Amino acid sequence: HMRVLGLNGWPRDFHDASAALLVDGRIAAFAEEERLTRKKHGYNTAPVQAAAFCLAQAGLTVDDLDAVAFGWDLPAMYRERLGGWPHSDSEALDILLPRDVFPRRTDPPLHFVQHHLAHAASAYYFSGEDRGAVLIVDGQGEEECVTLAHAEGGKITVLDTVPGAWSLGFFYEHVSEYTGLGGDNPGKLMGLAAHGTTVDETLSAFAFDSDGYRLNLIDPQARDPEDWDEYSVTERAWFAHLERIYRLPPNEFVRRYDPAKGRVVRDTRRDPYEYRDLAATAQAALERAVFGLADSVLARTGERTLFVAGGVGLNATMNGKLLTRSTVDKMFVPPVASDIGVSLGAAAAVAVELGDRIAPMGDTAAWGPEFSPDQVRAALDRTGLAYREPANLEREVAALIASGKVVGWAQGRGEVGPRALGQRSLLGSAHSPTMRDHINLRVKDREWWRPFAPSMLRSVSDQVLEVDADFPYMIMTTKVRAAYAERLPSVVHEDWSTRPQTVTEASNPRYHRMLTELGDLVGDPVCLNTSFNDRGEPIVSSPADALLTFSRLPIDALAVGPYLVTKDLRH
Ligand SMILES: [Fe+2]
Ligand SMILES: [K+]
Ligand SMILES: [K+]
Repeated sequence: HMRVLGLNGWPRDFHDASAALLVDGRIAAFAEEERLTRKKHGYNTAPVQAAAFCLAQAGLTVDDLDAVAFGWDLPAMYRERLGGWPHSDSEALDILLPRDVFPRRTDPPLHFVQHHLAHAASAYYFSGEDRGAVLIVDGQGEEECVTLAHAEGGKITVLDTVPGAWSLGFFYEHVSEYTGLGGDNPGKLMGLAAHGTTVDETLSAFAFDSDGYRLNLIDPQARDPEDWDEYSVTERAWFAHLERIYRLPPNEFVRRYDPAKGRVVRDTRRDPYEYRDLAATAQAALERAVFGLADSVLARTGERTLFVAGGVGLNATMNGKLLTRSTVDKMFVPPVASDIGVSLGAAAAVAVELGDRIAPMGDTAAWGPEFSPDQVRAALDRTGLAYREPANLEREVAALIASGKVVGWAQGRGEVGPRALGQRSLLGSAHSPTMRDHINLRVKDREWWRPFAPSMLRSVSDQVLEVDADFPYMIMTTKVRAAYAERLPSVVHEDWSTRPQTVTEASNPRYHRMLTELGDLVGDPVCLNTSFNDRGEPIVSSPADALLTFSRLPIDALAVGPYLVTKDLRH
């Protein structure tokens, strides 16, 4: 047995803390720190809770680990940007895996994996493809924002990189911040982009070419001498530039006491929807730049399978377009394309180096904690709420969804990555022309313009989608076929695009069974599946998380383990 615990997250200026445990090339456990701490983005912390979960899940201690792997070359970052790496491996381990939580007789071997290699490994080794072109499009690794590489024979070989100051990831975040959506919410910008019109996709900054892009706006070697990434420098250049060329200045954040909430709340001075043309233009710029990069690495490596990772790899809209490009035959993008994935990627790189073969992710991201009926019942008993244990939970949930009710669904192992995939989901009718507004406005109290996406049986996706492939992660858009382009108004855009999850019976028997039951009711084993949370918290993880969220949102029912809780509608 090779047992490799991969980590991301550090107490200093870090985000997306996570931990992943590989046992014999298989993912035994994987969690994001935020889901456990309830603090979004897992900022400024070693993945203490995630790693503790991984070990508990696998019945291991640190002494059982062959290696600890970290998904950045942190010593290099310290030496380059901070004047030196002051920690011995043991001191680094004490910080990554504090001894009060992680008792140990001795130190496991500690590996620092170069950040983009970790990203790349998170795609390649888990894709189930033996070779392909690697495109890493990121905020920034230690120094580069882009890496082009060749994956083959179990090896990843870098062909080229692009320096941090030219980051497409930072660019997009800066635009997202500029619009008031926030640099921490690039996914919103992508959603907003669909509502805008693109004027000039260069934004008077990019020049596009067949291999990617240039950004003459910024010295490619520019560097923040007072930090260890170029975010601040790129932020300043982009904000100054955008204000010059775009009709609207930055959308400012407003902090005011709201007597209705009894607290100071953060709002935006302007409606971000006003910036929709900026959003559309940014999205078009990003796509175009990335098309060039992808074409380039595919041509250079002579592959037709594309692996994408890095934070920009979460741009599902861009991914769908990459997928239809004449230069691409197959694509794999892991659900953890962002920095949360570099724990797993670092683990894989190390495990591979130690001679293990890495198994394919296989159409599931359900690697987080799960809870037994007794554990769920314990959380239920805390609330004093009445509940039922349906003889056929999946059937009853199907009928609730069919009738236009919104159902919390907390089952099995929590998914990893930012998408709910039927382990921690809010479910609703894909067929309802009012469900979208209901969930945006009534349920999650958020922006009317946010899109929703469908889960569907893999066994019907051939008929529903124009492409007969697995879409296990909702990380890639595609188009529905004519026969379904009007049946599914809550989850299919005007232009027939959608960002689906396909579900196999093996990946998730209960969800699969539920979708099946729903199919007998509404014709199509397809439902709306959105994240189980709202805007203020990470996706719920524990049964207590689910009950808490259930109780503060006008959700109709909660299916948590074998139990069904419905809204206390008695007066
Ligand atoms: Fe990254
Ligand atoms: K294609
Ligand atoms: K009730």
